[PDB]
Amino acid sequence: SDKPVAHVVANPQAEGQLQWLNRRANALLANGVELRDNQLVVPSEGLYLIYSQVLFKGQGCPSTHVLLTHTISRIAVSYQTKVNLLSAIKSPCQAKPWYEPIYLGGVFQLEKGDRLSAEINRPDYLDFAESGQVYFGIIAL
Amino acid sequence: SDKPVAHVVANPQAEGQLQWLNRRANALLANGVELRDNQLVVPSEGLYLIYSQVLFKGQGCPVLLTHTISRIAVTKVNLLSAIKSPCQAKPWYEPIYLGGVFQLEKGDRLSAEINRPDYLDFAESGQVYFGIIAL
Amino acid sequence: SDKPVAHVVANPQAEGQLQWLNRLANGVELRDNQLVVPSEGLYLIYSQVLFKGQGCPSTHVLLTHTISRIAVSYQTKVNLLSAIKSPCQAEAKPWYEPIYLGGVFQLEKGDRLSAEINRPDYLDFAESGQVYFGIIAL
Ligand SMILES: c1ccc(Cn2cnc3ccccc32)cc1
Ligand SMILES: c1ccc(Cn2cnc3ccccc32)cc1
Repeated sequence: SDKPVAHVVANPQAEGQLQWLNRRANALLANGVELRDNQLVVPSEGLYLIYSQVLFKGQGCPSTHVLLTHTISRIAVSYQTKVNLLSAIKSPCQAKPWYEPIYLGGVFQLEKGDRLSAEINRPDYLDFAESGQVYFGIIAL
Repeated sequence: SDKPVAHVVANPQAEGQLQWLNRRANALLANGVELRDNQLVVPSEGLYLIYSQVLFKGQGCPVLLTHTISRIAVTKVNLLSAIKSPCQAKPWYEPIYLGGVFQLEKGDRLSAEINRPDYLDFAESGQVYFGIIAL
Repeated sequence: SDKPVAHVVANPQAEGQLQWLNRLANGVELRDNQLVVPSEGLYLIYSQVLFKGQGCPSTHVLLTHTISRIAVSYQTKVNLLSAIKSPCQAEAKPWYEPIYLGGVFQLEKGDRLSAEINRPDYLDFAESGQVYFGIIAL
């Protein structure tokens, strides 16, 4: 004990970005995890549960189809290795509103100093109507 | 173990509601967590892993499905929320998952809610639950 | 002696099965494709499975994932956690559908937990950090 954990939420006031915040109520950084250049920094080696959710919302279907992506990536200290951990793609269009959440999660072996990022392609479709709809977090097992 | 924990399941005999049940097998409340007015009451300050799952089931497409966990510290403030559009007479199944690590205080009341209990699927045990685990 | 724990992963060479591979701490033994509880207590049970299909054959494509308890006292299979998914809602596009399961349960010495799927033909042994099963004693 005690286990490194983090749960960061998107800043709804940050236009055209997916900006992670830990300095708002119901968001945290604990036992060594850090938020640096919009990335979570792993404090110690071990098995981590990495999780993320983004809610996309559009107002109808415009010309052809829109692609929505959400990716979690890991940049390591050794060899500055840039690996891609979890990724998902969605085509919401096939004027009434649509809602498309993207979930990303898994158990990974991480090392001290690994920097994890949770990114999207279209921040214009990001939904911040209410709180708790878009978050990113890691839990040490 | 001294760690406060809870794993509550939906009552399949509750009409048009998502009613959490604790003492109805494989479900529990431990080390101070109490189930009051369909809310889990946090017994002590600390880091908690909050989790939830709801399974929605419809028969064809005639619709928005939502599932929210909210905190009321000692008006609800959403911790975790998700929205799903299952319709874009074959049946559809749509699970909604909610979870994360939160800093909670003694007396905080957590609720796990849905907008349409008519689409809720509890035909099988283990298909709709809500719990908290102290870290 | 400290805290029984386990994290198993699907065997990528076992085609047509969800076979859990070992390498399991402080007594949590994977005995018959099942995790065997070594002592009484509160356990956090977790699981994930990734499904992948090549297109849509019909809307009758049902995907399930279930964690079951076979209690050492009664000896009957009961669902602890379960979830169902309908991935199918021309040049067929591949689809990916993960299923997540987890919770805190009171388990007894000898209890056997299994993590099963209905269609192993749709299982995607490619992501790895995505098809797993584990328990952590609290
Ligand atoms: C406890 C309750 C539920 C869960 C659900 N869960 C299982 N693997 C996951 C990966 C990412 C996010 C959630 C995940 C885990 C632990
Ligand atoms: C992916 C899958 C599930 C989720 C939401 N989620 C449900 N149980 C969880 C337990 C721990 C963390 C996240 C969890 C988010 C992203």
